[PDB]
Amino acid sequence: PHSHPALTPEQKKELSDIAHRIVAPGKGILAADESTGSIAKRLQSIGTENTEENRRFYRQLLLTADDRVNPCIGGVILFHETLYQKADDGRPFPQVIKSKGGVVGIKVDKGVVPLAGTNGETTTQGLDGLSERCAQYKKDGADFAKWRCVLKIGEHTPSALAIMENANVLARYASICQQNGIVPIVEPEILPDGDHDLKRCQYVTEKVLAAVYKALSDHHIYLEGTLLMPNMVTPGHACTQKYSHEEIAMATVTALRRTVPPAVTGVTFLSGGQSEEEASINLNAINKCPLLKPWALTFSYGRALQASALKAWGGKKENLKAAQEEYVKRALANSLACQGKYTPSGQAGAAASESLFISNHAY
Amino acid sequence: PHSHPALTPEQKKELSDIAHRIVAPGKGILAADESTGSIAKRLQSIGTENTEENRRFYRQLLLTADDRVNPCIGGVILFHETLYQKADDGRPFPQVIKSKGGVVGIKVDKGVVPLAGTNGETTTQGLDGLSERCAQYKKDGADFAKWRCVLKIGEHTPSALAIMENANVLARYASICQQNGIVPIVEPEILPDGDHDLKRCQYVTEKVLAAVYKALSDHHIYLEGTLLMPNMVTPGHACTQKYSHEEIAMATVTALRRTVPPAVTGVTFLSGGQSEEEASINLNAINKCPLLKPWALTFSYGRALQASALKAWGGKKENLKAAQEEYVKRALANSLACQGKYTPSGQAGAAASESLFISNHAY
Amino acid sequence: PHSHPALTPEQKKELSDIAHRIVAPGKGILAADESTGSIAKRLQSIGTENTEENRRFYRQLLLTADDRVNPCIGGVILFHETLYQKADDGRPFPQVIKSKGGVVGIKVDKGVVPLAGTNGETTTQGLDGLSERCAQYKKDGADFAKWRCVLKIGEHTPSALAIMENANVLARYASICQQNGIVPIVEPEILPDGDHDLKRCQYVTEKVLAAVYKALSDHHIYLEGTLLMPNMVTPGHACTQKYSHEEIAMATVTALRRTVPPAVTGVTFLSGGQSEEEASINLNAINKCPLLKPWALTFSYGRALQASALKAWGGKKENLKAAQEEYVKRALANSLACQGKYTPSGQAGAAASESLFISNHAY
Amino acid sequence: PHSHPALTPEQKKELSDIAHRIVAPGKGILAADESTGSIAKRLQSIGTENTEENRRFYRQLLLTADDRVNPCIGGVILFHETLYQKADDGRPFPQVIKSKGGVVGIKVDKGVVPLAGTNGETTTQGLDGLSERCAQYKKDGADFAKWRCVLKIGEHTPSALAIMENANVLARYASICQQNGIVPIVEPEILPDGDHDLKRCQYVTEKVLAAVYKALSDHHIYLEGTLLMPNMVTPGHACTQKYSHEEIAMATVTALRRTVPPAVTGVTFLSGGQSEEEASINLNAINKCPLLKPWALTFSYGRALQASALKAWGGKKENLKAAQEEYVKRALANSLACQGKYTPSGQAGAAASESLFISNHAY
Repeated sequence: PHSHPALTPEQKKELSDIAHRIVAPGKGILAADESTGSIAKRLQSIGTENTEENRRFYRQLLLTADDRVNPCIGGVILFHETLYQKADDGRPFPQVIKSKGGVVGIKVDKGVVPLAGTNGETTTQGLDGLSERCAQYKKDGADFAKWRCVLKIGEHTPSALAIMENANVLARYASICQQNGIVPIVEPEILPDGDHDLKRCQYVTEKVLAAVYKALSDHHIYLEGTLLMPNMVTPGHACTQKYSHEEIAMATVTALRRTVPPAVTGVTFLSGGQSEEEASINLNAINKCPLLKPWALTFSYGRALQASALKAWGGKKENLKAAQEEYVKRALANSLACQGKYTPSGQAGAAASESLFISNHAY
Repeated sequence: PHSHPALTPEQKKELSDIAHRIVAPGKGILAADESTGSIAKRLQSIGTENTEENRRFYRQLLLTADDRVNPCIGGVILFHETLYQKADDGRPFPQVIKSKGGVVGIKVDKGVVPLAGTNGETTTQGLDGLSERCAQYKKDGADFAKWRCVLKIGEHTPSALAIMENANVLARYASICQQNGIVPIVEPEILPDGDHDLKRCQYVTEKVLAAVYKALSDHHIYLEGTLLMPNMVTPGHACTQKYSHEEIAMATVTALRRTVPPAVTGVTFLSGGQSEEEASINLNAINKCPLLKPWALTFSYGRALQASALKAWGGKKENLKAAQEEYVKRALANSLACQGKYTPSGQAGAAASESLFISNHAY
Repeated sequence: PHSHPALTPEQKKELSDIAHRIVAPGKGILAADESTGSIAKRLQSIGTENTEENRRFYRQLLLTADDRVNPCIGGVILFHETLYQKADDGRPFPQVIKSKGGVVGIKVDKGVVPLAGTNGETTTQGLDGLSERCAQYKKDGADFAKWRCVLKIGEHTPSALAIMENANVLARYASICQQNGIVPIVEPEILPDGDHDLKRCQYVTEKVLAAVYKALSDHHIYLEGTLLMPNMVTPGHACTQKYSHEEIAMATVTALRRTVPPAVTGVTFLSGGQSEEEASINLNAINKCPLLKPWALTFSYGRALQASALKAWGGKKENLKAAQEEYVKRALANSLACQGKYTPSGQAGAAASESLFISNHAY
Repeated sequence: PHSHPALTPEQKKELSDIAHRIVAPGKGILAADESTGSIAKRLQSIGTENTEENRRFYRQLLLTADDRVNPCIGGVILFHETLYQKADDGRPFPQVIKSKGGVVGIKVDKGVVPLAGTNGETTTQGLDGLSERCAQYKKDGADFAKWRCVLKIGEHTPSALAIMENANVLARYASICQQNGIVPIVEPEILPDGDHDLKRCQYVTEKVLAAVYKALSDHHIYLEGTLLMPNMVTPGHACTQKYSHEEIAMATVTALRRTVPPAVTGVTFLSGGQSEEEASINLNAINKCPLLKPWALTFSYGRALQASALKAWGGKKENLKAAQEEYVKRALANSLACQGKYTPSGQAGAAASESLFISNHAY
């Protein structure tokens, strides 16, 4: 085939630099791009009514954590509303994040849509006018974006259709981002829903990723200016087989080594419905795996970095300092974790708390 | 692989019925879906200021044009603006069309966007919210839609990526439409620009169509509930070679016979920068080809059906009866053409166009 | 892309002529190309011992049937061995065949082989050295070839790998055949084994045949100069639900008209384990189905045209006449069948030999 | 997808072993797979009789070299002939190779063949009976095999077909090799022929490889049990611009990082028609490239290890001492190069490269 410089060296320079800053040694990502709706249940959980102000404040709470979080957070995925919201001190959220050493992020997908003829599978939308938006968001403070595609494992899923479609949508999305100076975090989120073993998930993960990487190659994407955001190869949420953090870690590292080429600046795993602690133990075990990992393996957590903070906050602004603490210890815990220097109080922190399924009540 | 009913028999029926109604023996499609910009330039030529009114009036002139066009026009491709405009008699445009026998359609795509890393190649956007749009358009009288894709022929074009991205994006649109009871008109538009000969165009057309259909198959698209709207295989507008009308017909039909499956209800050719007569005679010649054509080959002309009526209405309302008549004529001419019974034979005679390329001045 | 002619007008021409000769109105194909191991099975099934003479004679049994058979046999598929054998009169077998008005055929594949990582799926070999073998064959009076790919239905079959793999080998074999002046018969054989319903067999067929033509397109195969040899869309052999010939017919033609383009000269069906009568009644019904079929829908029968010939022969060289008459009857029956004018001398009447399963059914 | 185990843990482990030890620290591969044809030309260049004994001797010359070479060579690719040839002591070469710590290889493809409808493109055969050959070869000591696929660079080549075709064939042989305990070496040989520049050769390389790893993936190939034998990214042999060895290295490393996943044991580069010294120098700088290389980067040279050694043989059975030193010289030189420990030597001399040209010597 014939080359056609999609990006000039000048453009390629910036993309790679921005990519690195986010995943620099120890650094991670706080995914707080919860849409006004997905955050509604979060706010309701503690009794706080989903109001413009309540939202702004909670976003600020995490964002105003004292300087201890600085060496912990490399980037923060923001939501459109949040991006234009300001902190009490007059300074707008992106500027706040700026001063704290982190790269600002923004979500660009418009949600999921069903695929006719499939077993309830989906694809994601958000391309129409994405270039126009990227151009604006960039000028308004963001440098990296996030687009989420979902895939279900099951009896007949994922199908070749779901795989090939999403891979292609992510490529389109990626192509647009890089044209507007924005590092695209690609998110092939294979949901851990079902009673599938570790291998089954590993198989699917190796497959979905192998498709994604061929898609980006077709659409001429600058790999060193991207970041993968996959789910860890963990057993299906209803599996009756006991697995150790070393196994999920090994299976996750193998799958990535088999599909993600070394030119990918870094893999930012997300919490597969995992608890704050577990997420950290696993991330740590991943970084301790003897297998040569050519890329930065860090985090991009929403709940794992918020759960206790949102809880402590509990609407009571008096709790502000307490809530910010639960967040910072989590940030520190994970920053250590993404280096294999995290000690979960003696090598086994979160142990299996009454495994409802494996036990005997799942027979 | 395993089945998953994208469309129930009830839905399958409605789709094929609306499709055959449009391409009924003799009937054709009127394309009056010019964007406010495309119609603007058109109105400039006759000396008419581009306002919502003059557009509404122009669209009206064609719509309420005698009852003689009734057996000629099976459907009209409308524009968003026009779908909500009323005729002087306080009657909605989609209502005049239905009463006069035609099926109302609409343009849905939101235009073309550049694909990075290609030589000026493109793709088409419009998938965001297509379902919500098709559900409303459905409730408003429309029953079919149009999505145009552009594919330029050149040194290294069309490329694997442009052919694949466009093929796939068309297939997505068809899925959504059909889900909402709309019959999709697949439009893989290969531009007749360049000095490329006839055969080159016949090569790329087979290649484009072959891709397009595999994409429809993959997405579980009900072929019987669709229509193709390709250009006639013709030499580029800079070819210095003289081609007979019998040749255009043969290249076109051979290409379609080789790619389009029999189940495709009908092929509605577009004008392709051709004059009103030339379009009529080429459509006719195509229908007279000795080869077996398992689908209705008809017209879907915009310019080749409005050129004479348009210039015959330089804003002056008095030119009503006169202007509307040129339309009736072209409608009747093409109705004979889409049956192979159009008396105007030969090639030109006392008809011709800029022979500058097919002459010494192009050497 | 650049139009690179794979064949000249001369070569295109020859293949088209040959293909049309085989599928001419009323004419079908006698598949008499069993391997020494396949024919050996059939011999002991009637108490005959496998031998070159017994094979030669038996092949001669069919090949010399009275002249009422001439108008029925458009082509005969031979095995490598028989292509080189002579008749009792001294005339080489290809000569006798050519004297009755048929085109000579030769199987050119070297059997199926396993695809690793699949669920007992296969692919086919025989590609190595094709050009040289085909050339020899073409010279030795063989104008067309056959290549069998065996696909199969199960809860996870046929898988993408199997589908695109078998499809790609077909396009390769075809490419080589036409390059040497031999019209290739694409045999995408979906096994009738299993208890899948008609809906399942039809859904599969559409996906398979879709992949096959996209592939044939990629490899630059001249469709007009190729014949398809698919299985009739019927339910699985273990399927406990009985279907009417109209349904089998409907599903057969529907799937076909949805995937096979009109440019394909013919579709020579194979009777997957059907009795002599069934094969005829179904082929007859398929030819009476109201839907528009732009290609010849004939037969390419093996046991449907040999069950009684073998049975009546019984080894006795004296029973030859009864045996030839049996063959002639089925041929004449199918010559009509492929014209939808067959004499239903069935209604549950055709030699009851064996049914299904494996328990106590050696060979 | 659906996980159907292609290899057992035992097989996977064994393949990983065989592979890891071929590219072990400081080790490389000797290409002694010269078909009777290729080797014949090399012999004529020095004026020799192309006799089985001469071919046997010339190779015994390289195989029974002094132990200094033992640490440099991890494997030797042999032609079918040599695998069954014995050294003077009455011991087959496969054993003489195993004794010195090296692993014996074997060429299994039957050569290239043209692809109808392309611009001089080809594909490779050798799949028929490959499992049988692999099984036997595994019995004769051969632990790894080799399959060559040639890709050409031109105005419109390679084409999608060429890429997809070869990538799919390499993946076929890989699945079979691994199916018989043989570590396959996928050799995607992109020809150095042409005038294309460095950037162009790199673009193409990434594209080809990406397709090759997608194919391998679809085919369930166990990557860890395979090697990669590509050419170094270099400008066409007729290119006017001269590039620094750093540039060869840079484009080579960047290209491979972009398309070869970490899981691939190693890359064994080809001489590509370079001088013995240039091959060493280039390979040296490829290993000294500041970018992270998660895979062994060694050699798999033929003439770059045999050129001077062959010239220092002539045709008399005593120059053995001379010929051997040259082989050992080159093998030691490259052993250092594949670690970044190669002191770039000088020239100022005639050296020993290729055959005769317009340049005379006396007569």
